[PDB]
Amino acid sequence: PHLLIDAGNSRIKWALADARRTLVDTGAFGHTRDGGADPDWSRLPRPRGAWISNVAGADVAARIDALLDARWPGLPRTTIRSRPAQCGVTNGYTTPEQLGSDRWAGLIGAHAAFPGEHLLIATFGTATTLEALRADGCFTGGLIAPGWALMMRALGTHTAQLPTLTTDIASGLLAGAQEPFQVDTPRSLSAGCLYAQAGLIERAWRDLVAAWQAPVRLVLAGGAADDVARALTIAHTRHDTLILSGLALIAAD
Amino acid sequence: SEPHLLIDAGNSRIKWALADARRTLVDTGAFGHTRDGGADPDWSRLPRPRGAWISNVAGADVAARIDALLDARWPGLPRTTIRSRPAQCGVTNGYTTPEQLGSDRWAGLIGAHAAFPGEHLLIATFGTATTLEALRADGCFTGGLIAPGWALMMRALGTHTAQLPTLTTDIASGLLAGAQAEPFQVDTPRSLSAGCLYAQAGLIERAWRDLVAAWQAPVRLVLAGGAADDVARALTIAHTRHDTLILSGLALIAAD
Ligand SMILES: Nc1ncnc2c1ncn2[C@@H]1O[C@H](COP(=O)(O)O)[C@@H](O)[C@H]1O
Ligand SMILES: CC(C)(CO)[C@@H](O)C(=O)NCCC(=O)O
Ligand SMILES: CC(C)(CO)[C@@H](O)C(=O)NCCC(=O)O
Repeated sequence: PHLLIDAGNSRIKWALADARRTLVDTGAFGHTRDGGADPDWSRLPRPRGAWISNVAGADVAARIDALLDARWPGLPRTTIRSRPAQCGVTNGYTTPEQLGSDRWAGLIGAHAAFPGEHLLIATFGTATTLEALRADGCFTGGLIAPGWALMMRALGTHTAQLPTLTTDIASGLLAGAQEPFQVDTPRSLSAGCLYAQAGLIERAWRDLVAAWQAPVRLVLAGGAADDVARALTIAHTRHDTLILSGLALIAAD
Repeated sequence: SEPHLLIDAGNSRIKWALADARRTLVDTGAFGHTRDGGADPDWSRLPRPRGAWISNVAGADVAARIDALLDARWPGLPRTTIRSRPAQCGVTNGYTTPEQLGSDRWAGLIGAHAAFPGEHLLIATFGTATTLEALRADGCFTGGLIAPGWALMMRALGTHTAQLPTLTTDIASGLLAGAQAEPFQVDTPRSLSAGCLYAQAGLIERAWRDLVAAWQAPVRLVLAGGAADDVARALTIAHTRHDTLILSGLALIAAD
């Protein structure tokens, strides 16, 4: 009975896993700066403890603590950090702790979910992160880029004439369009940023395949994966619980 | 005998050129915005132009600053601010609403049409944003796309994440120089630098291959802007470097 928390820069994801690490309850809530509400932990049993992954800063760390203290007073909690090696995975970062804890947990989750496979993990959040993971557990390196939403948001705030589009709006725009090349501003913007994601991933995957001279499964995770997958001309696999599954394994050990 | 002053004002820098004949760029330069502590252009050695032709995508404040700079240096100088048209100088605007196309992209399209006669083009321009335009040999601008630039991508990561710092292109380029650059990185600043850069290159390569496959004909990739050098290294496909596209377009407009 462990509570797991995946705090990112855009929102805070949580889950409750039993003895068999089955995520019996899941949920998500936004940050206070974005008018985010609190999580509904009313119909939730008292966990033995809480395991936290937080890359969203000290204020979020404090808020999470307050939430736990309000619901379950004095609940045991642990904030995880990236380790040189853990749960079958080795950290290839020159300075292992520098790696985002969410990326670390996701690696641990992916290692278990796809045993005996080389992987390219594409996670779509505030940032788009890529990780190369060998079957033997070796995390050999990665890439970091802004996510689809962030790219368009950046265009809207740092130019005078470009509109600020949400992924909801952007996704609908591309649905009615017929290809990277568009004949209007919001579609050019939406397609330009989307194919920056697809182009990044596709180039990385072919680079990884050519480097390891072996099959590599491309794993996609995150809400934006839906829209990015539709532009991909290479095979891909969806798996949206890698981070929370990893936290379960970390909590279990 | 009368020279033309050409202004290309973007969201990051304001580029200018003094032009002779049809499109001969005699003097050139650039300067930053007031909000960035940018200085004023050195026009102290320039003769009085016949007029100024301006492309501005950076708003009314910048437009007012440019007018003020011109009024101070050359009082009474005629000025023209350009807007994207349905068709001009051999180029046909494929935009649903032609006027919505960035005037800098329009001028650049006009310059590319003249600079590469008889060729199908993919134009990659690197500024605050990275913009692509597909241009037919006959002059048909059939479509394009807009993505954030290399610097903007990293700035966005720096401001909207708690644990990532902001890297400049100078810092990123220095960290990725030589054997430092890899398909994947093992530290945060290089992973950040490479990820955004490979997003640039990846975007261009994807759009280029799709265009060639679509038109089923040769397509010349043309690069313009400051970040082009770094992006070029990341490219595995061939490319042509041609930075004066926009200023040449303005010159051709001013000559006509
Ligand atoms: N792309 C262009 N090329 C040449 N002249 C232009 C262009 N855009 C605008 N102008 C001129 O600028 C003035 C004002 O333009 P507008 O505000 O669009 O009516 C008019 O004299 C137009 O003919
Ligand atoms: C890159 C993000 C913001 C993506 O969530 C996060 O994983 C993070 O803060 N990482 C720290 C820097 C690094 O992973 O190299
Ligand atoms: C895309 C930028 C910002 C590049 O300078 C500029 O060309 C612009 O403001 N364009 C307006 C929208 C469009 O060109 O479709």
